[PDB]
Amino acid sequence: VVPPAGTPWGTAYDKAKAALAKLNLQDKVGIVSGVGWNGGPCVGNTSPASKISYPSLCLQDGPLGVRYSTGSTAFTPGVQAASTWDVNLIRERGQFIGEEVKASGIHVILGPVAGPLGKTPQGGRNWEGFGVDPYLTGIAMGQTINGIQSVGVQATAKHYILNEQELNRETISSNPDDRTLHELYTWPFADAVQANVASVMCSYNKVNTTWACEDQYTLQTVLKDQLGFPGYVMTDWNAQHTTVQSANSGLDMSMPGTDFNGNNRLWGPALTNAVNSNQVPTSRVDDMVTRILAAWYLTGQDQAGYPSFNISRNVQGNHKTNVRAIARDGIVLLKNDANILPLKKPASIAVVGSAAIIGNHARNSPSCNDKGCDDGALGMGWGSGAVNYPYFVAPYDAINTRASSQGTQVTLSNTDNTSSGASAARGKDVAIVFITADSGEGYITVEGNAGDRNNLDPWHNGNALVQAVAGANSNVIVVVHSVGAIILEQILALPQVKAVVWAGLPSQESGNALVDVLWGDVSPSGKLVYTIAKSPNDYNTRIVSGGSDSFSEGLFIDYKHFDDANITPRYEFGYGLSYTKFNYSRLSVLSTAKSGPATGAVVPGGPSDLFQNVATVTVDIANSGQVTGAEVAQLYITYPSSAPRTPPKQLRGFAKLNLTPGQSGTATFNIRRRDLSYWDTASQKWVVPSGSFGISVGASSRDIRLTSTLSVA
Ligand SMILES: *[C@@H]1O[C@H](CO)[C@@H](O)[C@H](O)[C@H]1NC(C)=O
Ligand SMILES: *[C@@H]1O[C@H](CO)[C@@H](O)[C@H](O)[C@H]1NC(C)=O
Ligand SMILES: OC[C@H]1O[C@@H](O)[C@H](O)[C@@H](O)[C@@H]1O
Repeated sequence: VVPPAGTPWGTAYDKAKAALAKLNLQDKVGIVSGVGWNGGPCVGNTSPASKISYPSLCLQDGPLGVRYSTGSTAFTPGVQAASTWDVNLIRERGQFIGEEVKASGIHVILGPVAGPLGKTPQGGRNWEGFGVDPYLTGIAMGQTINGIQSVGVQATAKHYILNEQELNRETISSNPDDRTLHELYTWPFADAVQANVASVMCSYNKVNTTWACEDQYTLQTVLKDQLGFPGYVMTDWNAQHTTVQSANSGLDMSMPGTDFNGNNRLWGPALTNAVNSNQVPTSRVDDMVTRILAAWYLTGQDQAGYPSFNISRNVQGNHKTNVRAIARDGIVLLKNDANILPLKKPASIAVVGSAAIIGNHARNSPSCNDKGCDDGALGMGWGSGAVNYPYFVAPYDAINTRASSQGTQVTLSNTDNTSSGASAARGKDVAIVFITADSGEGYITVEGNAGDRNNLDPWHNGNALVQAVAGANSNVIVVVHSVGAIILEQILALPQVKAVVWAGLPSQESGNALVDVLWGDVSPSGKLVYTIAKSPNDYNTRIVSGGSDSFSEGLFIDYKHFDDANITPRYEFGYGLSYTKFNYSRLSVLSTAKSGPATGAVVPGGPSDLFQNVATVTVDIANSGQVTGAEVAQLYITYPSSAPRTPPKQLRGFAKLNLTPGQSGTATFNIRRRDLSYWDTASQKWVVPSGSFGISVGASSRDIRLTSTLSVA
C-alpha cells in the first residue's frame, strides 16, 4: 500500500503529501490530465501548479533517446544493449540517455520497454525491448532505469501489459492464465518497480476483454498492491476509454489528453465533472496526484535549476562511446567457417547490397518519418521509438576507409540487384553482402509490412542477392542488420557462405562497430536474445488476426518452447561465436534458500524478500584459444520436477568477462529468492518449491559446460 519510511520513495511521499495539501481540485485535475494531442511542446504535457512550483510536466519519447531533437544521440535500440549481455553498458546507456533528456529539459522519458516482451519473432516492436527472456529483460530494465533516474529524470516502464503484437493492438484482447500473466510477462515490470521506476505506461490492448488502461486487476491489484508500485500510471497515447472506470481502476494520468483529432477528452473538465458528480471519489484523484508528485520529488525535479525545454540543444557530448560500444559488443557472430573472420590484408573486397550505403533511413529523409523506411543502411525499427540520427556511419564508408588504409581494393555494388552484385563479387578475395529486415509500430505500413513483419525472410530480395553473390564468389561474408530473427537456411545452404554476422541494430555507429569486429580489433562477444529457428513453423506463436489471443502457449515462449518440444533451432537463445575459445571449470553453489511463499512485507517489487539474495553460483572461465575475447557465461535453472509445470530451463544469471589468451576470471551469479520461485495463482504469491534444482552453466541455452544442483529442504 505505502512505501516504507527512510527509503527514497518514502521521503518522496512525505514531500508529495505536503504539496497535495496546498492544492485544490483544479490544480489536481491539471496535474493528471494531458493538455491534448500536440497541445504542448512535448510529446506529453500537463498543466502547471504554481502553488507548489510544479511545472507543466514535459513527457518525451523514447526508449533509445530524445525524439524530435536535432542535437541528440541516437542510442542503439534496447535489443542491441541486451545482446551485449553487459550490465555496465546497459546501465551506461540509461545514464547517457538520462543526461540527454535532462539537458533537453524533458522531465519524463517514455521508456524503457518490457512489453512487448517479444513472444513472436514477427512482432513489430520487439526490437525496442530487451529480448524474449523475462530474467534478462528484467535485469536490463532495472539497470536502464537505475541509469536514467540517477540523472534525475523520470523513466516510464512500458507497455503494461501483453501488447505482444502490433496488428489490432487497440482492440485485441490478450487472455493468458494467471500464472502466465504474472510469471512471464509481469516479471520484468517487477524489476522496473524494484528499480524505483517513476512511471508505468498502460497499453492499447485488452487483457481478458478489459482495456489495459481500465483494468482494476492489473493496475490496482497487481501493479500497485502486489508489486508495491508507488509511482503513477499513464495511458499509452489515447489508450483511455472511459472517464470514470479508468480513474477508479487506478489510472493516474491521461495522455496526451485527446485523440489525434482533438476528440475523446475523458479527463480535464470531464474528470472535474465526474468528481463533482460523485462518480470518482476525491481520494482517488488525491492518490493520482500523490503518485505523480512523489515521482517528481523522487527524481529531485523540484529543486531549482532544471533545464528549460529545448530540443535544438546539442546534448550529445561524447555519448557516442556507448553507441559505438553496444553496436560493437552486440554483434553476434553466427558462422565463421575456415576462420575467414577476422579479415587480414585481402587484396580485394566486394561490398554488395543497398544496406551498405547511406540511404533515406540514415538521412532522416522526409520519405522516412518516424524511421518508416528500410532504405540504405539500417539502424533501428520504425514508430514512436525511433529518433533522428545526428550522423550515421555506413558500413561501406567505414569498410572502404579501413581497407584502403592497407592497400585493399574495394568494389561496391550499392543496390540489391543480383546481377550487379555477382559482377562486383567476381574475382575478389572476399565478398561482404548486406541484408536487412525491418519492422515497427503499427501505424506505418512499410513495403507492405503493417508493423509486425509479414514473414521471416530478408527484405529487398535478400536471399537472392546472397545466392547470386555465392554464384560468383567462393568466400562470402553475410552481414545482417535486423529487427529480429530471420530464417537463414537458404543462405546457409550455400557452401560459399563462410561467415554470417548478425550485426543487429547499431544506430549511428553501424560502420565503425562492424569494422571493429570484421578486422578483429575486438573479438565479437554478443550472443542472441531470441531463437533463430530452422523453420518459421518451429515457432509456437503467430501474429493473431482475430479479436483474441488466448496465449495458450503459456510459459513456453521462444527457447522454452524449443526445449520443451525438443526442436533443434539453427541458432539457440544465448548463442554467439568468438574469435577465441573459453574453458569452464570449478562450479560451486552456495545457498541458504528456504522453501515456501515469500514472507516479506510488500515493498516496491513485491514482498521485500523476493529481490534479496538467497544463493550464489560461481564458475571459473579461462581463455584457452589464441586471441583476447569476452565470454558471456549463462546460468540456467531447472526447477524441481515436483513443482508446477515449468519450462525445462530458465535463464537465472549471466556474467561477461574479457579474457586475454591464458587469462582466467570468475563468473558470479547471485540468486534472488524470486529466481527460485514460481507464481502460485490460488494464493497470489511467489513460492519457492522444495527439492533439488538443476544448475546449468554454459556458453548458451544449449551449450551447457557444467552442471550442479541447488537443494531446498
Ligand atoms: C482470464 O484471466 C485469468 C486470471 O489471469 C485466467 O486464469 C483465465 O484463464 C483468463 N480467462 C480467459 C477466458 O481467458
Ligand atoms: C534552444 O537551443 C538552441 C541551441 O542551443 C539555442 O540556439 C536557442 O537559443 C534555444 N532556444 C530557446 C527558445 O531558448
Ligand atoms: O509517442 C507517445 C506514445 O505513442 C504510442 O503510440 C506508443 O505506443 C508509445 O510507445 C509512445 O510512447
